[PDB]
Amino acid sequence: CPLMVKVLDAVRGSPAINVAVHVFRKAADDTWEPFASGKTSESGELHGLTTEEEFVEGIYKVEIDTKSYWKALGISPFHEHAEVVFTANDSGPRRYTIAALLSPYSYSTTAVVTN
Amino acid sequence: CPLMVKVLDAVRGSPAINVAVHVFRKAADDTWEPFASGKTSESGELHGLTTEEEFVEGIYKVEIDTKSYWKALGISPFHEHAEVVFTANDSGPRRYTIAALLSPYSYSTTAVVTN
Amino acid sequence: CPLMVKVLDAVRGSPAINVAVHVFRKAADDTWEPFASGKTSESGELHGLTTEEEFVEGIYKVEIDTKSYWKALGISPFHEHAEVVFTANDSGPRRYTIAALLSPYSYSTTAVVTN
Amino acid sequence: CPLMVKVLDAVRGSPAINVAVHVFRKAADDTWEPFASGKTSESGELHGLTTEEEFVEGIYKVEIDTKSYWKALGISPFHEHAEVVFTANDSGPRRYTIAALLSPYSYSTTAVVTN
Repeated sequence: CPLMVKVLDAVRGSPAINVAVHVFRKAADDTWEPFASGKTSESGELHGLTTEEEFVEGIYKVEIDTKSYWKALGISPFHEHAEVVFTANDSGPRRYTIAALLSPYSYSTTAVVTN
Repeated sequence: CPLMVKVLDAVRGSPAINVAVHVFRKAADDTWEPFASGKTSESGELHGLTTEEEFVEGIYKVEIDTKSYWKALGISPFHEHAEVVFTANDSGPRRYTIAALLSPYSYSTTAVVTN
Repeated sequence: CPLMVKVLDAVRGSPAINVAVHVFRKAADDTWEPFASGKTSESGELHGLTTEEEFVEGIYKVEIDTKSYWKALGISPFHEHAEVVFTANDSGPRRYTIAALLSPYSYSTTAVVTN
Repeated sequence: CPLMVKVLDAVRGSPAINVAVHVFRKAADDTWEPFASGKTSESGELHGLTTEEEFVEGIYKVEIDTKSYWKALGISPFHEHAEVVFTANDSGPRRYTIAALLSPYSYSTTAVVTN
């Protein structure tokens, strides 16, 4: 599992459950091609997005659908999504965890890169 | 200015100077139409992006492009490119400050909304 | 002011107003000796804590006490109390801005050091 | 394991390895009593600090010795430590993870509280 997303909720002090995540890959013509998607589990984690074979070198965009998440919990948030763009596997294959910490008017996204 | 953007370097503890900022507004036909752009000043702030007249209700995107900033200072590499997407002015005109805190493998962003 | 403290509410996207701030300086005999204190203004900032004359080299601690702020507005509960410890002026006098971003189960702090 | 600490390094995009952590508990006389300590492992995690029996209701302080960490890696950081104070188990026993994200001039500490 070379690409994983983990989401925490700073209001509840909990994993962020059932948050939708959409991943895109930049195509040769500089448009965004859909690459993978899913929703976080009870642990706030989303596994199984891709395989080592398909997760080739490139520029990737991870979008975390935070607005829908907060609204469902009764909170009006600021952002539509949390988003981060990064280049992956340009020094060879690595495992990436995108760790997101969410508040209604703020977030952080961190890439934890191993192997 | 109803929209201000501030960029900070979390490695050096400094304003990030001469960082390119691009703002977009979402059209019907879900395409991001260019809205404003500029570069951060000595204080890491970018003022005068727009006016109250033109900054109407909508979904906006702020992209922080750091390449020229880190090349010039000679510093490493912020692999995480920030894109901050939000609805503005849906409850009336407000003053928005969008702050971005940059690290090589992370960024944080906060919105302060006044008035 | 060579030391400024700024407090933001990450749930509301607002300055945290009337937050009590206590600053200490570390003595020989590892005891924190009181140095300065005040409450944040409308802008969430606290200016005039000290002067360049008195703000000499040392280890300082900034404690952000939020109890009165959240009781008055009636808001939930920031269970994480912030304590920010740092050496100041060891490379000559600088201007320090200590920012704290508060959530119920998290906080973030950043230092911007100029001159 | 009711109290765990996990530390990430935003410069390296990695777990923060061999970071010292000191935990204190507020005594009846309002002084800080040493409670537990240890160092993070290769995963950036520190387990085994305490037991459910000994981790009673109270006010706890977690200190993460970040200065020593950064200096060892060749980076001059701003803070002496990252520190967070919180009340634990006042609604009954819970499991706490203190998730810390570190940059040289900024950090965040989040309490993830389960059970």
